[PDB]
Amino acid sequence: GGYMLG
Repeated sequence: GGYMLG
């Protein structure tokens, strides 16, 4: 899986 920082 993964993730994003904005």
